[PDB]
Amino acid sequence: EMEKEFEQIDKSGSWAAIYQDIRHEASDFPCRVAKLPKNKNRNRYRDVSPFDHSRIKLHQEDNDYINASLIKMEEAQRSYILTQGPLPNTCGHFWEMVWEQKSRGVVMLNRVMEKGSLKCAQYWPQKEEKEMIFEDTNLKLTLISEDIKSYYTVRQLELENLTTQETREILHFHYTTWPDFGVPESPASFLNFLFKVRESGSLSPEHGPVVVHCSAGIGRSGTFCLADTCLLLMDKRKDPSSVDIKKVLLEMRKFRMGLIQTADQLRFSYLAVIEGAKFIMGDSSVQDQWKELSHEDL
Ligand SMILES: O=C(O)C(=O)Nc1ccc(C[C@@H](c2nc3ccccc3o2)S(=O)(=O)Nc2ccc(F)cc2)cc1
Repeated sequence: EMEKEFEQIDKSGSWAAIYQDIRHEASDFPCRVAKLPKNKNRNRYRDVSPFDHSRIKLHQEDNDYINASLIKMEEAQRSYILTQGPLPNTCGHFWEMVWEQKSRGVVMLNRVMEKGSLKCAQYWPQKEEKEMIFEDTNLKLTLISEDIKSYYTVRQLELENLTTQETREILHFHYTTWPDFGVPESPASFLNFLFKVRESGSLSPEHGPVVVHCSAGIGRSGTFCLADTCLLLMDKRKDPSSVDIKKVLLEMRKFRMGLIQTADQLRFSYLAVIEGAKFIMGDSSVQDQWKELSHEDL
């Protein structure tokens, strides 16, 4: 039990310090490409960059940069692409990357407007009849349906490569109630949503890595990937005792900087893992209780 560890860290009020040690221990690799001057206007934040070694390269000879990273969790045998919320000029790049990388699911953890600021471009069509064409990457996107729920929406989209005319279905999971630099309202609303993503098949190895983003692709994206991988590792071994959360977070930060932005987000990660563990160890009925506690209807 990371449970014991959780009570001791709480009991002695020391998340700030435990989170600070992750920060000082975390990895540091270069981001030369992200920092090229031709890429300035492809980055949302000056100080949030993909390492060169783990960046996703677009397949066009023009300029292959995008602010995204392949988090390849070897032992857990899942991968995720974490990326900033796209920008008015980089939405073509975004869906280029989804196409080239054979992603089936995009997980969006932020709202387009937060705290009065435009934190993400409006990169998917809000109405079936108003589809989008990205001239630059020669792709078309169209909203097929949506299922709107109290704190999250699930869209089904169709992505077409206009060159070849092949079409794919992309599922879009939008958590709408998670403040920037914040935590979800409970472990339950969080897990209910993670489980809906899992249940979609989007995270299968038959598919490319799921794309996860928030505004910068590190705080909230961090939090969600970390819990998913920890659950998964615990699931693989059917052994809570042997998942070390901080060390998994450190493994993740080898592929992208800054994953998990606050001590509270770290603490929440733990709660979410501890809570999810129940389902993974065979109490199936905990899933239904999360649907209830989360209040996904009205
Ligand atoms: O959508 C999200 O959930 C999200 O993750 N958002 C988000 C993340 C990071 C930042 C920027 C900050 C930052 N950028 C870093 C890059 C790597 C790791 C952490 C980072 O935090 S900062 O650099 O501007 N602040 C700072 C830098 C240095 C200091 F000494 C104090 C303070 C802004 C929004």
